Amino acid sequence: DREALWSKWDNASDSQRRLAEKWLPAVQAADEMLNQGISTKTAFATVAGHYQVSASTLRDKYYQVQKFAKPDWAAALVSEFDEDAWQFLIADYLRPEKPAFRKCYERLELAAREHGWSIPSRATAFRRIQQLDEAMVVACREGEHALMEHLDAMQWINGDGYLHNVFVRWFNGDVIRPKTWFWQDVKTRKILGWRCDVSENIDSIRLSFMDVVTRYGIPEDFHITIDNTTGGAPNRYRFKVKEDDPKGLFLLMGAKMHWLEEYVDKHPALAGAYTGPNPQAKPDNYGDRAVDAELFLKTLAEGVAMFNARTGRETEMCGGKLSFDDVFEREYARTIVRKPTEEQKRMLLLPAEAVNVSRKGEFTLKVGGSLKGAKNVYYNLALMLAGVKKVVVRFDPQQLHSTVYCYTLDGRFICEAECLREYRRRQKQLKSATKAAIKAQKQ
Amino acid sequence: ANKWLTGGAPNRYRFKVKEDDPKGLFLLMGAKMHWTSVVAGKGWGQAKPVERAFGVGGLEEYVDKHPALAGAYTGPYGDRAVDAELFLKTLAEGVAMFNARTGRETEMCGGKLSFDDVFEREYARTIVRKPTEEQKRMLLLPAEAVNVSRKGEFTLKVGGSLKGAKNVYYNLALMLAGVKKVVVRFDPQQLHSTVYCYTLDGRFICEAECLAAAGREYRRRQKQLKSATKAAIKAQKQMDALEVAELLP
DNA sequence: GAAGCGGCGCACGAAAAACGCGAAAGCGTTTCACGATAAATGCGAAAAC
Repeated sequence: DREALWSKWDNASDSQRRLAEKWLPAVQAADEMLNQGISTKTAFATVAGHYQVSASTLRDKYYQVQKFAKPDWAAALVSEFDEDAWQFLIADYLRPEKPAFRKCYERLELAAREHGWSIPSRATAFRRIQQLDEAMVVACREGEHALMEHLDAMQWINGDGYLHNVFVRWFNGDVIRPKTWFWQDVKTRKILGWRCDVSENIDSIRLSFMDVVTRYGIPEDFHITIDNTTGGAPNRYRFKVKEDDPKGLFLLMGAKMHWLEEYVDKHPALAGAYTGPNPQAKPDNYGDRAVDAELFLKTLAEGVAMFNARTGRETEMCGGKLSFDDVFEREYARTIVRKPTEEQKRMLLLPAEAVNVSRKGEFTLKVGGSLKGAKNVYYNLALMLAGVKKVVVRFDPQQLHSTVYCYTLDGRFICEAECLREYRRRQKQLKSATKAAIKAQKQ
Repeated sequence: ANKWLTGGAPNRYRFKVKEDDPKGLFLLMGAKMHWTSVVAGKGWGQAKPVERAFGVGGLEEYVDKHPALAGAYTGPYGDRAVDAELFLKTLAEGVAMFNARTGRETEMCGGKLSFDDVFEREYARTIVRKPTEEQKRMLLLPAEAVNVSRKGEFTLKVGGSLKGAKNVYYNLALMLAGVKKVVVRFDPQQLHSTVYCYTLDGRFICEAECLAAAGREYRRRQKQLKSATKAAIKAQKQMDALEVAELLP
């Protein structure tokens, strides 16, 4: 078997291979002289004469390589210690603690002393630690497991969210860190739409999508991706909105569902609000520094515009020359899209949590929050004329004073109905009664 | 053959190629090299044939003058130059046709057979040996040492005479043992698929592969996730249990 | 303002492949003997001219 021999040739150093290379023409030339029947003496004297080599060495090596085939002649020319201590050390390093090697080793020395174990050299120990596995380190921290056709413009869009590090004073006066959801065209990388709000919830996604399909339309083959590899909650309209299934609406749009920090967060105008990744940051300065919602949102819109308009984008489509806007304007004109009807757009208007319907076929929504306070009562004959107890109300905040649309709890449209700080005081009082009691318990 | 006896620029492939010495390699394969038209001590005649048509020149009829390349043929344009793939296909077919051509007037063919016929006949009457993997890999060109990341991947920036691309290669043996730098052996024609990694002192380590769609790729993704979680528990239990049982204090 | 852990480079020593000197055995071609047989030469006698 020439496998072990050739692996020995292979594993040899460059210097060793060079040595074999140097020794090969001398052995081969020698073979020629003997074939001619030249005296061994004259042949070796001649080779040792022309080539600087010991005649005896050449002779000996020739006989050694004689038994080997000629193509392989080159390849021819080329810790006992206590397992308990070793196990103890390995056991120690693999702990999530992951102590320093030299110190863990010293501890091991103490244990070895107590048990009388014969330990190997620190260098040997660590060497063997390297020899263990890439997987073992992960075994200690569970780390690696945490890592592990033609596309038209508008054909495939990706949705992503972003939590801002900038403090903004919102429309309701509260100072918060806004969260914005963005829709991006996968091919051209152009941002097609966005919506910003006080927290992460479906509304910003839904409405940014609405912005995207209203502005650019709905393609005939529509793919949407949100990599997850429901929001709702009370009551910005004083009535709760909403536990639903957005999923159905997306599938209905004819969409197949799949599962700037420099421009916004780092813009000069917000410098008092953005703190930066500062581990130590004084909280005493910031209540005054929080920027206005209008300024933040304007800076955001301009940041998006500048991100899209930025040339020198290194992508296939831009070829290091054009901007996302250029390639989007170019490719969008080569795709076939359809505009959404008024009805479709209205079906996307916001869902209110189920309200009770009386025997008379009327129900109530207590309007408030960002809208003018009022207790709206809606009515229709179809509500009293068939089976219903609870009903989901779909509405446009701007049209609450006139027409809403009632749906059954399972989603079937029934008919439309015509129209015939509050809880924050409790929230604040609760806050004070917390803080005072908390300080009193701390002391 | 003077110009053929000289290696081009070490960066003709963009990334640097290590300089070596071919004569030794030929001699090592068990080949006796000659630089003249005859073999001394043998009555075998000359290397080059007297009939031009029986030699390399005989291919000009099949290649350079083939109808598909006629527009780019200049004889012994920026719009006319033909594609590399078309030229090389025409070349391969020209070689195939040159070899398969019957009526060859040589002793062996006797005015009847083709070069292919007589070669198939005589080759079966000769004693040859197949080359082992080491021999075959040693003829590949050597690239200067490239860095290997913790993930066991390294990069080669393809360019020069080859189509530009930034090739990234990978293997598990690279992350699984001791290595920082590695020498890459390759065939320019096979850079897009398989290369062979050697240690800086010349030891072969392993070979590396160049790294509706999203879903099948997803299948292979998970399929490769589970085996990684599999070899995790395997390498665990052998060096674990009793050790972990002793650690308690 | 201070110190420790990690990583890398230099030296020692020892075992395993090695090198130069031989040397004998394997082995081929040659060796010498020794002896016996023929055959080539020695002598004489008898017949022949």
